[PDB]
Amino acid sequence: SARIGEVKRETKETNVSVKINLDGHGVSDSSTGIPFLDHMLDQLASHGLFDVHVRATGDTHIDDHHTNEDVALAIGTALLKALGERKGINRFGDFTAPLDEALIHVSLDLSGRPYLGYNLEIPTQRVGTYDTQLVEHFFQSLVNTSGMTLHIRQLAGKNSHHIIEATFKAFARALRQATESDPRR
Amino acid sequence: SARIGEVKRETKETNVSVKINLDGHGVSDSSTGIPFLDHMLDQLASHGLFDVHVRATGDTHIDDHHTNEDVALAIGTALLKALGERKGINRFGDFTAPLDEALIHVSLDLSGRPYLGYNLEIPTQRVGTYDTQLVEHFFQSLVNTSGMTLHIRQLAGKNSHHIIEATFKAFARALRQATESDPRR
Amino acid sequence: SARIGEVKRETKETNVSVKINLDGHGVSDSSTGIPFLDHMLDQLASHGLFDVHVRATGDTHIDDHHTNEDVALAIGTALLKALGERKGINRFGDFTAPLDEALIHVSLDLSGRPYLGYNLEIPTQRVGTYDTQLVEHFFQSLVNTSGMTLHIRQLAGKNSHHIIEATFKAFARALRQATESDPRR
Amino acid sequence: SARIGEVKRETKETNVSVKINLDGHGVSDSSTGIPFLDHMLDQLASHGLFDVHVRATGDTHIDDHHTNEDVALAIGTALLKALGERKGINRFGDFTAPLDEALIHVSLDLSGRPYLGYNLEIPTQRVGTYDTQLVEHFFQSLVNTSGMTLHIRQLAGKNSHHIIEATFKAFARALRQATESDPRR
Amino acid sequence: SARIGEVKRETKETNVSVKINLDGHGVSDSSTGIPFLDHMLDQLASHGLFDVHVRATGDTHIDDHHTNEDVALAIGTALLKALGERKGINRFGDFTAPLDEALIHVSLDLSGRPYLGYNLEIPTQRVGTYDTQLVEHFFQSLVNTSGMTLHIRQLAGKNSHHIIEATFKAFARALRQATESDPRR
Amino acid sequence: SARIGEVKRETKETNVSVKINLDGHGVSDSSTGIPFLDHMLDQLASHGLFDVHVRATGDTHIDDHHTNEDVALAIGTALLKALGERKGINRFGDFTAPLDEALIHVSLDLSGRPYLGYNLEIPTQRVGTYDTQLVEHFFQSLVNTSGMTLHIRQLAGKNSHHIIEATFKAFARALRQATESDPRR
Ligand SMILES: [Mn+2]
Ligand SMILES: [Mn+2]
Ligand SMILES: [Mn+2]
Ligand SMILES: [Mn+2]
Ligand SMILES: [Mn+2]
Ligand SMILES: [Mn+2]
Ligand SMILES: [Mn+2]
Ligand SMILES: [Mn+2]
Ligand SMILES: [Mn+2]
Ligand SMILES: [Mn+2]
Ligand SMILES: [Mn+2]
Ligand SMILES: [Mn+2]
Ligand SMILES: [Mn+2]
Ligand code: NA
Ligand code: NA
Ligand code: NA
Ligand code: NA
Ligand code: NA
Ligand code: NA
Repeated sequence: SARIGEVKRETKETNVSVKINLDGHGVSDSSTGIPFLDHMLDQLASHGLFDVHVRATGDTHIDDHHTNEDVALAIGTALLKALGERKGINRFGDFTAPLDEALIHVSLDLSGRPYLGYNLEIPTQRVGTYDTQLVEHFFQSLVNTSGMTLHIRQLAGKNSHHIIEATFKAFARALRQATESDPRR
Repeated sequence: SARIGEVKRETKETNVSVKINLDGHGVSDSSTGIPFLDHMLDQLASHGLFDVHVRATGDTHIDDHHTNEDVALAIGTALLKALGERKGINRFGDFTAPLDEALIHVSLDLSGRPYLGYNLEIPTQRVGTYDTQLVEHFFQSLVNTSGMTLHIRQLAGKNSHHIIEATFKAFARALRQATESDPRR
Repeated sequence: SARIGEVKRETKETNVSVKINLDGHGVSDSSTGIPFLDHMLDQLASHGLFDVHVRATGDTHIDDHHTNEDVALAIGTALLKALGERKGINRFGDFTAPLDEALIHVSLDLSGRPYLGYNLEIPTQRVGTYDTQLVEHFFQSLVNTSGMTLHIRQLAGKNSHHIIEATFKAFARALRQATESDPRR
Repeated sequence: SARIGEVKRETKETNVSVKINLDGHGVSDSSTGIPFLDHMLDQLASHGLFDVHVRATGDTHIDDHHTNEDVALAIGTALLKALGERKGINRFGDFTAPLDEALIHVSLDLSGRPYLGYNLEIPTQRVGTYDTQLVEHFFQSLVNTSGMTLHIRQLAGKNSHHIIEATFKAFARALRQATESDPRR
Repeated sequence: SARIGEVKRETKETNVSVKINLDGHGVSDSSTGIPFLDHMLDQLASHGLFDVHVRATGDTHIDDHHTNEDVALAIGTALLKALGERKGINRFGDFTAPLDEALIHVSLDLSGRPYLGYNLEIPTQRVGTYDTQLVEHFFQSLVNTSGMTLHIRQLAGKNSHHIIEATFKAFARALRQATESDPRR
Repeated sequence: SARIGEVKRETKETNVSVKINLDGHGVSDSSTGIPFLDHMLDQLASHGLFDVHVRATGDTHIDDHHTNEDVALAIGTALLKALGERKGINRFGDFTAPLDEALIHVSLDLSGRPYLGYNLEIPTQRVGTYDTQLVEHFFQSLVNTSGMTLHIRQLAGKNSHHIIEATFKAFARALRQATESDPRR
């Protein structure tokens, strides 16, 4: 039976609905009001073979910060719920993905202890309309509600969109690994 | 009886109305034409337990500078009027507020001698559409019309929205302390 | 009615029982198998006016690490439970406590978002038999389950016991402030 | 019943009489033969809400050193006497006070163990006729007879009169906090 | 017989009309499609007492560059035409203007030989939607068609809007002096 | 006819009377209890062609600080009063004055927004009995009550009396310029 986590979260600032299938086929269906984040969430589905359904509405006239954070928090919680008792899984994931000149190493453990190690150096302040400080906030928030240990290490990269997208490819692949069944467990 | 200060400031550039209640319940009612400043004025009301009413429009087609300044000047005057003869109050306020990784120490004295000490280092140029140079200008202008001695010291912080918002939290709580009754005066 | 949180948690490594009263009288009843940690828990009770009850049976023949961690995790959860809906509280706490030459500033927010900022430099590796690396882990683990934003800043200090104990005094006092009723809320 | 400490002390060099009320109304009555010190003692009364009565005569034809020291020693003893058994008090005090561009953080504990941490950098040698080295000596001597743990930290300042006066404001306010009743003890 | 210069110039990128009266009363009537430039041209009128009429229709969907340049070229030519044979004028101008923290020294000679000396350091990339690289280009183009020797020296300044606007105030006042009659010539 | 501003102000520390005529003939009538300040106020009258009447008494046995500050505050208020609506004036003033080896550039704007930029480096602590820190405090306090934008820049100088006196000559001549009628307004 497919492992599915669903979360509805309403704050003063944002309304968020998430549904994630750990055992999906890469179905991407994300609409957050933040086009660059939607693009990254599509990468998450396609490279992780998760089914990702996200809806958010919020106060983007202020900036994208509150929406970014609330989506990430909800996603972490959805992952936690989908994982259930975590029986018979690999638990650890490790992958290095390129995107042209960018190269990003992600290592993670579905440990129940939140930690983010992050060293990206994104050389521009905006990719499209997306504030590049929000990348770290997205992963930190996801970590805090999922309880995962996550290390994100930039090995190479110059183009901001390549650095971020390569990070999502590596994260998706590492998370696929961690959530898959270990054949000897 | 509640201490309420009301100010109309009209310049070539901006039309401003402010009403502040020092003895409020955190009623937030601010519309400046600058969404991020509206968000910070909400934080002022919420964290300081002030009632804050602001209406402004101006030449935002140029940039946010003139409106940001005229709003700040009028708030400073409003505070001055609300304080009246300052009988029986703490006068001094001192608070350090975190917001995640950010940590800001604000110390103030309702002295009648304007001074701004400010050392924030905001690492991005825009939060949403808000020019981060305007944060210092907001506090300088407020100080100049209120006659407040104000020091703002950045102890930690990386996210620009966090640093600015922690500053308003700390300022609001320090100002609440300073405007409150001293039980021995 | 007093705000009391109780946690019983057993792992492969440790068997822990914690009960904390936020509205206590400083009743101290901590026995962890780690004498220096018991001394610090006593400081928490006495300086915070919490009633603190801790029992732990752990694998200290290996080292104190698993016991220290499991105690801290359970305390964080106990605090979370005791706080309930967090209605009407100060929420923020800020205190700087000396102990002779040592001086430690603690600032915290009962935010629901875990974060530890810690900069202690403890110049010796052992205080009695207690590994001084475990101080940071204690606070990190406590933050992670309580969901608090916590900043610990060393302003002065040379004696390791003084540095660590001053940190617990300042923490206890900042947490007492945060958990107390705000008379205007 | 008001907590009052009285000291008479005669040395080869000076004759000093001190009376301090911890529970006063800011009555300032200091005549030491050192006008700048009188001015600082007035600040201590007004900002601390102590009643301060001081008389000293001595060998100021030599310099102000012996008088300054003997006044400080007597005040320390007077505080210790007034404190009595220290039942039910806050014991710790912490305050940061501005005076224009100056900003001074004082932290203290009524511990019974004397310690002075002092880092003021006063950039002129005389304020009026008062030797600026005597500021440190005043606080050191006070600490030695009171048994106080006292930390004085300069955060900002350029004007010598401002730096010293802000220190006395912050000290008076921290000391008031420490000597006041803790409502839960 | 006011000295009036008029230029109508159309390129494949822009269509521009400028009319300047050296002997004006500050009448400001500038619409370029670049709101910040219009604000600066208003400053030129107000502080210089020129009558300034500008209209431009340009390709601002690309960026403000071609419009900014073509407006500046046309203003330079209009000044040249207005000056005519330059009989009896001061010819040199020199003014230092503050705007809050900003302080800008402008020195010019209506010499017939184009030169721009410019050392502004504008610390942000955008003021509103206005690219701050365009300030130097405005003055360079103006110099090139007018044939003036112009030095712009930043003595102080932190806020980009203040730096640029002070530059325009100082330029306008220096140009007013240079274009005015020398009573002895 | 003549623009005259009068201010009487008494505090616990000082008693001050100021009368200034902006349209004077350099009548000098200053007695502050601080002989070097008297001499500088004489320079203000003679170089500015202001009529300057000042009387002050106060606690100079403590030091000259309170007197210096209260005189400057009163002067600033008196200038503000005398200026009235500020109709038809130059508003800006700019002058560089030598005194032997000293050279001081003063630039100011009668703007309504207080700002002091000050970089004097006065190499001795006392000129006669006058504490050289008081020069800066004089100008800061004057700016604060007058609402002027004032920049004081040391270009050269070694002798402390010369540096200070040149500053007052330049300030006086700049203020004369700013307060004089613009013949085209
Ligand atoms: Mn956030
Ligand atoms: Mn892409
Ligand atoms: Mn401005
Ligand atoms: Mn926010
Ligand atoms: Mn282990
Ligand atoms: Mn561990
Ligand atoms: Mn101990
Ligand atoms: Mn001695
Ligand atoms: Mn004083
Ligand atoms: Mn082009
Ligand atoms: Mn070009
Ligand atoms: Mn402007
Ligand atoms: Mn002062
Ligand atoms: Na398996
Ligand atoms: Na009161
Ligand atoms: Na409450
Ligand atoms: Na008590
Ligand atoms: Na002429
Ligand atoms: Na005029």
